[PDB]
Amino acid sequence: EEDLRRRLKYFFMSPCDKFRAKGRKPCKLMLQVVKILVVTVQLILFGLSNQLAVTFREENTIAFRHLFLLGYSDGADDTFAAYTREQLYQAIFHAVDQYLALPDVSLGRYAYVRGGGDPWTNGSGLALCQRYYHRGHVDPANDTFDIDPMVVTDCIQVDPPERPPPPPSSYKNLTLKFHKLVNVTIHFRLKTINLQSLINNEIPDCYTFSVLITFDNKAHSGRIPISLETQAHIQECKHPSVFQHGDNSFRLLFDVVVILTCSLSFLLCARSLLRGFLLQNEFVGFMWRQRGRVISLWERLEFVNGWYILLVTSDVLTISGTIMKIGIEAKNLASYDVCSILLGTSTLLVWVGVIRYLTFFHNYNILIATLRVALPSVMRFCCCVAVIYLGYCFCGWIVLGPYHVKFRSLSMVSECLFSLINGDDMFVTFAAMQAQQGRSSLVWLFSQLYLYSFISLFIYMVLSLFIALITGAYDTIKH
Amino acid sequence: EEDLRRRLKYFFMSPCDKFRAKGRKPCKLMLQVVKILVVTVQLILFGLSNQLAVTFREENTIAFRHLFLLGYSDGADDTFAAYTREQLYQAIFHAVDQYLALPDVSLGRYAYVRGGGDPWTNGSGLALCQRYYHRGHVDPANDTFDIDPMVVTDCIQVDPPERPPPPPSSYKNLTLKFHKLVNVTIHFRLKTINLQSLINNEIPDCYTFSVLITFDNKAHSGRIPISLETQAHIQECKHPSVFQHGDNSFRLLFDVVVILTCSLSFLLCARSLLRGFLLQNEFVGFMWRQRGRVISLWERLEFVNGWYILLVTSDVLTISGTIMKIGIEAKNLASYDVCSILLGTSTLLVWVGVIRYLTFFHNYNILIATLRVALPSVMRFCCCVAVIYLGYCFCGWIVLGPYHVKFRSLSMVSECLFSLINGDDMFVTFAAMQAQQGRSSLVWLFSQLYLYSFISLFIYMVLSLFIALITGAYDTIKH
Amino acid sequence: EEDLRRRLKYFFMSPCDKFRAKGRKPCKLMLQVVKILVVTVQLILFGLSNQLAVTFREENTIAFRHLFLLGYSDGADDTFAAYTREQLYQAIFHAVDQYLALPDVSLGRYAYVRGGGDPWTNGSGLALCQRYYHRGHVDPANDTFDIDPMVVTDCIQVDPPERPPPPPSSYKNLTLKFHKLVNVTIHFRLKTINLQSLINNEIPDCYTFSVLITFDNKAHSGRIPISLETQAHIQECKHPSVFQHGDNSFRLLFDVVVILTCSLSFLLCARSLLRGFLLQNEFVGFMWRQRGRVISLWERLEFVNGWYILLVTSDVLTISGTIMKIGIEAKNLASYDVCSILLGTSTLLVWVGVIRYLTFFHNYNILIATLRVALPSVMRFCCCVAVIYLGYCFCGWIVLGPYHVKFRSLSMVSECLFSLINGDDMFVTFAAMQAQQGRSSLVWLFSQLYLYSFISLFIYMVLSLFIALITGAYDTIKH
Amino acid sequence: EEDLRRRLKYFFMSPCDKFRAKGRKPCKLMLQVVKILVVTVQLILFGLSNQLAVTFREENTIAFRHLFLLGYSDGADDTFAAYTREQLYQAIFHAVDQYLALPDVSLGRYAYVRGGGDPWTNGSGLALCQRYYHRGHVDPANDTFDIDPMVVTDCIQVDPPERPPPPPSSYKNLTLKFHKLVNVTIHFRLKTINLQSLINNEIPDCYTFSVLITFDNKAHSGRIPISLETQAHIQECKHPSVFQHGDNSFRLLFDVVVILTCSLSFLLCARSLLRGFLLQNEFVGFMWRQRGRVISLWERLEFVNGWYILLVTSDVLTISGTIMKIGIEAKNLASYDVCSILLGTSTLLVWVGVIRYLTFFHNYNILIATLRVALPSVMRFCCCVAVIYLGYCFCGWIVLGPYHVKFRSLSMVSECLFSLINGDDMFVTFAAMQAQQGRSSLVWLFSQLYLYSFISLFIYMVLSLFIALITGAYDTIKH
Ligand SMILES: C[C@H]1CC(C)(C)N(C(=O)CN2C(=O)c3ccccc3C2=O)c2ccccc21
Ligand SMILES: C[C@H]1CC(C)(C)N(C(=O)CN2C(=O)c3ccccc3C2=O)c2ccccc21
Ligand SMILES: C[C@H]1CC(C)(C)N(C(=O)CN2C(=O)c3ccccc3C2=O)c2ccccc21
Ligand SMILES: C[C@H]1CC(C)(C)N(C(=O)CN2C(=O)c3ccccc3C2=O)c2ccccc21
Repeated sequence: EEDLRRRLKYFFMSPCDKFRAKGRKPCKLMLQVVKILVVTVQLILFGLSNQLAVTFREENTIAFRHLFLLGYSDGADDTFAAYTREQLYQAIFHAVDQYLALPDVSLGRYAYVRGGGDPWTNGSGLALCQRYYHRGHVDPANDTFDIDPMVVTDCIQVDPPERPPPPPSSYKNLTLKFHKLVNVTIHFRLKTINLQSLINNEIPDCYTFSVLITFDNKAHSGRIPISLETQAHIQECKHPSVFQHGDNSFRLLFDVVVILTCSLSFLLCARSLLRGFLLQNEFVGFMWRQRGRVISLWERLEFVNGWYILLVTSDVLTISGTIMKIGIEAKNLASYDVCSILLGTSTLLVWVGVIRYLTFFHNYNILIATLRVALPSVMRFCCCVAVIYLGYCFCGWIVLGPYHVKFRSLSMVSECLFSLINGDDMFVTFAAMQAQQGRSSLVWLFSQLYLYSFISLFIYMVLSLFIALITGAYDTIKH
Repeated sequence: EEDLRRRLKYFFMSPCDKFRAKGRKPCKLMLQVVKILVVTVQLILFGLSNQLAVTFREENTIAFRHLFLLGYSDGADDTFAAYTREQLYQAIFHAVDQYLALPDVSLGRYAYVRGGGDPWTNGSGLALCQRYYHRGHVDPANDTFDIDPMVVTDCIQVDPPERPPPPPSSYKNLTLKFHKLVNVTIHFRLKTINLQSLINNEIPDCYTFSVLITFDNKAHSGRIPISLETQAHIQECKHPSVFQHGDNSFRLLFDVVVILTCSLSFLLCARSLLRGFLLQNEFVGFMWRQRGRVISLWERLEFVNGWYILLVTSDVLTISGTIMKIGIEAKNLASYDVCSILLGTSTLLVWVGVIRYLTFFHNYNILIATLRVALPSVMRFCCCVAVIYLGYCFCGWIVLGPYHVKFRSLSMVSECLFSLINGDDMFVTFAAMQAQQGRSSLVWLFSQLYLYSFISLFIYMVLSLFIALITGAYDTIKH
Repeated sequence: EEDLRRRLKYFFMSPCDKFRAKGRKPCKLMLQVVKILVVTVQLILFGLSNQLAVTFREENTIAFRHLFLLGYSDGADDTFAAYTREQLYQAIFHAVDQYLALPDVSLGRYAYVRGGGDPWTNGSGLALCQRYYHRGHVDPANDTFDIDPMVVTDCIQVDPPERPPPPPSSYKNLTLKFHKLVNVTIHFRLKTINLQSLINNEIPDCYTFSVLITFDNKAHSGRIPISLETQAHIQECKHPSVFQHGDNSFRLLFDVVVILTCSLSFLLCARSLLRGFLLQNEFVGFMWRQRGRVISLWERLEFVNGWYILLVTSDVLTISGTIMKIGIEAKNLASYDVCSILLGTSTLLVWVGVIRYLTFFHNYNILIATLRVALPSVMRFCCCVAVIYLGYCFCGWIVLGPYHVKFRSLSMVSECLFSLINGDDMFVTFAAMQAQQGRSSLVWLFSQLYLYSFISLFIYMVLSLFIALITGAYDTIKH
Repeated sequence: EEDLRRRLKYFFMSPCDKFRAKGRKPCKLMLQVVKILVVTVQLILFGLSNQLAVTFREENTIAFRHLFLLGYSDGADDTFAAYTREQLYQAIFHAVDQYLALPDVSLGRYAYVRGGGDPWTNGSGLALCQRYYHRGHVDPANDTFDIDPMVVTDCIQVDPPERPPPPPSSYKNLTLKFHKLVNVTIHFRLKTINLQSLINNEIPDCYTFSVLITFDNKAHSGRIPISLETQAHIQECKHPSVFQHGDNSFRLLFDVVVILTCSLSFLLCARSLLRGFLLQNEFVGFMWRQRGRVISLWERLEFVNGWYILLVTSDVLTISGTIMKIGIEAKNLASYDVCSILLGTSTLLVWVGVIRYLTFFHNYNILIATLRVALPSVMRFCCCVAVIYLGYCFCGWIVLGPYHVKFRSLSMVSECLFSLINGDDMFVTFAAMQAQQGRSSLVWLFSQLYLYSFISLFIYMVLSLFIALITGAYDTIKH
């Protein structure tokens, strides 16, 4: 072009040649490199306290299983059930016994709670609740049973005695009515003070676990799976100043620098997008003032650089992350999962920002941009393969999921089928069927035809096209 | 052609251009898309009740193992055997004890049965039966044992007492003759009322399990594998109307709509095949009335589009499915396995029907129809590879199957060999041999040569040709 | 050529065109197809009795472990050891106790033996033998221990009482000297009558197992691995005629037909090789009597057809197999392992004989003979890769084998490294190192560099060349 | 060139043609082949004694776990913890009991030690030490706990009585203060005489293990992982001459020959590098005395052959190895790990020296040197893929490592992610998430998106380029 060709060309040139010609020093360049190191150490420094929370929550859960389940070892979370009446009674009584004699037996430190919520009365702590049918008279031989699903909640409340008994039982009389039994649910919460947090030196981590011991009998199959689930609940409990002076200032000073580096890069990107709008206002130099080529103004949408849009997306996650971290570390906030996903995806997307920095010798972008050539065909190919995929996925879910371990949900089917097309647990899937060889042989004989067809189709007949697309894009890009 | 070129061409054109030119609105197009959603939700809605049946059957089996096997935990179904006389006695007596004291101990609800069948006399319920040799005098040292395989069936009948004993034992005297023992088989059936079926609200699921506890001693190897197998048997047992009004109408109204959608599509396909027969009656315009080209009438067989034939095949499975579902849900039918395979294969084949819908921009069919180009060569290549495959399959079955876990049947060999050529449990196969390194070292040394050769031949020397065929078809199709 | 061109060309033409032109009916063709079915059913019919022998031997071994090892369950063959003196004593005494009270407790039928061999005196049956040092005075604190490796064999003989005690102990006084102890070895043999062999109806299978219970203390590591090994020993023991009339004639009549079919094919191949020698006697028509081309007489070695040589090799295995089978089934022979390898390799090599039959449309041999084109380059490439392979194999054996499970022998290294280059147990190898992260961190840090380098080199940088060779041969063969 | 073209060309010619023309006999050639056999048998002969040390150390550790841990079986090293106060007490007392009654119970031979070090007083042997907080008053309900991390070390000393008690307890009074407990650490060392070393006949291996039984309670999670770690410590203890005459001379005579062969090859390589410097002194024949190509003197760096440089690097490891072996075998040195890595990498690098020998028919180097062509592009491609890799690696470490087994450290993440891109434990990673489906569903839903994206990106979209680079180099090299 005549007038603005210099500015047109200068926008798309590489940073070295752009810096060699005109403008200012590459301050934008360094802050991106600094961002990568700043956010990754932030990510890890968050990670130290992150896993400290999860290990504490989980190990407490593991500890609760070895107190309030009679005969549970570390192994068989599933396949831990009652098969006998007195044995289930013993399971239920063991939980209550160990709840009553908790501070005697336990290694940690678990304070009880008085009943504020709905499963508890004003005073109670442990509260085992029989979900059982309102109407019921089951007897397989003779007629008339008369059942309707109305769950009556027989809750038996009990709270423990403290170490000094004031001078100023019940659950031993418990009967379940096993023919009418939907389940038994032992609810109790335990407050604790997490003393693991003295590596980063934030002692105020006063947890409250919510133990749900569930004797689940939704099957009525003579087998009542016994399980123990915990919900945490975290806030402070009065202890300021003991050995906390530096870390409160340092970690505060670190994340504000992350915020500074991310905001400074976000501003410099905002300036880069600000340039984007002006070019659109040129309208391809009004067709060079010649009305030439008959331009359709669709490529004008694809014109603007996406790497900046990705960079901004990653920034938002970083800066949203750091405010979540300042909150969760030094204030009333409590959700590590969200902050971890945020800072993690932020670092994932930031580290791939180096690819943007890699445009030297005009040879990296031959290897990188083959995906930009392929993606059109890969998208179109992926549809038809996914179409077949969902067929096997929906088929194997309902047909094989009843009889087998790996297909119990569409998630697991979509995991298993995906692990199949690369080849892991490919024999184990067929090995699940060896139990079904002498029971529902049509399901066994179907599953062979299913698994052979599925992986023969995708590992050979379909993957090869996907390799041929990506290698075929590499064949075109190198010319 | 002159006259029917328009109709000739109009048949093979895509639905968009076909609709743009002449004919009617695309009602056929929408009903195929509706079919996909209608049949998949049908499939899943069947799936809810499907796994409810399998979980109930299986968990009851698991419950029976923990009652009627002395020392069985969830783990080691195989490798659960008696090794000692009194221990086997205890195993046999434990089953009978737990049968006698079943409604006391059990968590579920199991009603007994009176002896109608052949292993039971008129009154009996539990019936342990010694299969033992008629003639036998085995004694490895001294001469003359005189054995012939005539199994004498010493059955000891016993039925339990109900909770009210009328005012108006034996099996404790049991002796097996272990040198002559073929096996001991404890048969008993238990009736139950499946109360798990109140999610879909069909309470009438009155099962009758047939427990076969088998002390299998066909080996005479001082180890008698103890196992427990169950056959279900399902029908109703008198309870109409309690909370069943809507679901009886809704699920009935859903599958008839599936039948309507499948039949309407089947009719519209019948109209599409009806057009097929007319072209055949043209006979390639009697060679354009010129006798030109010398047409052989083989391509005339390949002329007609198969996607309709696949669509009809999938319809049949859907409509046969839904009538099986209406039957099994509402009215005395009982085979979930068949209906699941039917509706599942129906949905598998229906979902791949979207590929037929995908013919836009003339680019999907470049990726899809490479298989139609390749299949000629892939079929011809597959024969020679399968020929070699069966060699290793028949060889490894008889040679390695005695000594190892993965080759105990041609099915498992064909699974293992197939998992090998992609690479799963490839080390575990060699790891099975490490026991055989100090016993039958020729079998070990053979198996190395077998497994190396087999996977070196197929993963490298043979797979590469299959990749080259499919990629080679992709090389030809894109021109 | 002039005279013998017809015979020259007629030799190499396909069987269809060869039969169309001149000669006789294709009797050679059918007998090869018949051979495949005849030898495979032979193979399987041998296989029925083959695994019957192995299952009996192994299950008896499993039974011996559950009698003569105190606390052994099915699981942990390795990692079953004594750690305490009295516990080892109990282990040793349990074996002897259970040997003394064998026919009381056992389920099978085990007759004892009187001492003919070298570990037994004239009369003894069980004989526990302490291998311990002649000189020894070990005491880590103080000086002078004076040890030389001369194993003194303190054998304590004991044989059991029969059910009638004649009117006309010791091992309870046993002391091991654990500081001087090399091991304790309990030897005893048990005769049995294998009654599993009444499916094929050959009752005379009178086994004699040789139980070696070894308390191996070659380590002196405060842990003495307890293991039990068995050698079988099989011949008849006087019982002719009870229900044996047909099977003795049928199986005899089957293998002689296999011998007939193999010998007839071997003769017809001998006739095909007989033609081979005549052509050599033509000497390429003495250069057409023109001295043309300057022929070097190396291609004359490759001239003669190899498929016949393979066919003869496979025949020899079949016919050597069948005579081994006639022997082992109906005579004093006893080695299933050799016959299984023989008939198995025979069937493996026979089934690949169909490839020879597949030369139709001149298109199978384009897919098959690409290996004949590639093998020159594949051999040359394989050397350099194997050269690197043995480097990692010898390195990982001595360096990683001490610390890890998968590298304990060059066999296992060569299995593991080979399973690595396709990708199975690739994470488990790295997972073995996680124990060594806090002990010998240089070995851990070496093993990372080893396993990364090894599989990065072979899965990517080396396999790709092997794929490129085989695909590159396919690129050349199709022209 | 005119004058030195002969010497220029003669340097780069193959050994056969170089030997055919001028110079001396190929003594260099044979000694390289001899080196391969000499160093590999050295490597293995070292390996015999190498694993003898590791097996002894490890099996002793295994033995210590079965003495000084109450209820530990071989299985669950992790997931072996105390959950109850008295149970932990019993765990602690069991170690001390078994320490006091060690020579009674044990199978080996463990002499005690008197307290020289810092955890022991002048006389003590066993010394259990409570790491507990100086200040502490934790009580989740009520206010004011006042904790500072100052670990007070309450060590309770106790040494055992010898077999003669002289005519001229405490730890039973032990109390932990479990609310203030950081951990309990039982330290004791055991001297032993390794009698396993009489295969190579070096009896003087007098070990001293340092048992650290750690009741680690850094979590305060009501679960105190119990573990047992051992550090060895090896030197001689007075026993010269019993049956040691030959092996002392033979193994000495073997490694000096290795040193001779390596030094002779190192000298001959020094002569090969000596030739390298002369060519540099020619300065590309002063531009052929024509000033022609304007040569940049970078290719001047590349001229000297790398395989020689690698050969000398591998020599250094061999000769450093052998002196370490002479030392560790026949002198006061003690580090098998370093010598194993040294001789192992030496043999790894020596065996790949055969590739250097393989330059015959000018066809091996077409297959080998494709990596020298590819490495430029492979390096450049590897950067961008590693950039993405570290994104997933740092992301999955902190996000998934808390909740899962395979991501607990960046090492394990880098192992797991690498095993993913070939496809092993690809389903097991997704199977770890099935616990997290009902707890932190955002982490579960993130991990799906993570694992799908990561392996879909690398197994398909990225690996294909790496295959295309290596196959693309093979495409260029064959022309
Ligand atoms: C793995 C990547 C490449 C490609 C085309 C091979 N491909 C499939 O083969 C089928 N397929 C799914 O339908 C799908 C859905 C959710 C997770 C993973 C997958 C999955 O593996 C697919 C389909 C959808 C999205 C991504 C992909
Ligand atoms: C897996 C697909 C592709 C191909 C050619 C690689 N291929 C084999 O390599 C050998 N092969 C069998 O003989 C075979 C038989 C039954 C189930 C699976 C297989 C199996 O993997 C084969 C052979 C027959 C039918 C399908 C296939
Ligand atoms: C597996 C086949 C193909 C090829 C070239 C990839 N290849 C290797 O990569 C290295 N390699 C051995 O050194 C080797 C030795 C013994 C068993 C298996 C192998 C083994 O996998 C090799 C080497 C020798 C013989 C066969 C092969
Ligand atoms: C495995 C080889 C080939 C290649 C390019 C596929 N590649 C990766 O895909 C990513 N990658 C790492 O970042 C990496 C770092 C440390 C060990 C293993 C790996 C690893 O697999 C990589 C990256 C660095 C060094 C070697 C490699």
